[PDB]
Amino acid sequence: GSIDRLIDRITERAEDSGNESEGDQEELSALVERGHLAPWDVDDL
Repeated sequence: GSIDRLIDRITERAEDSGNESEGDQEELSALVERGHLAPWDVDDL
């Protein structure tokens, strides 16, 4: 997902702290780019 993770940088603002603040777009995107739904926890990478 070269383009999938691309958003990660566009939404990084979320994982930059957690996600519960701007998790509007990634709400579904993070579901694609990421399957662990733990971009902040990153406990599955």
